[PDB]
Amino acid sequence: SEKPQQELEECQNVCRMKRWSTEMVHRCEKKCEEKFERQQR
Repeated sequence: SEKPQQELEECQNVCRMKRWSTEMVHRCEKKCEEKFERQQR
């Protein structure tokens, strides 16, 4: 890749470290993935 995906790995790793149900962990990850892509607003 070209973008600083190094930060994404952190956001994801954190979501998986959450004490919530798989559903909460799933959304979190998918969120950090979409929130990473530019022009998201």
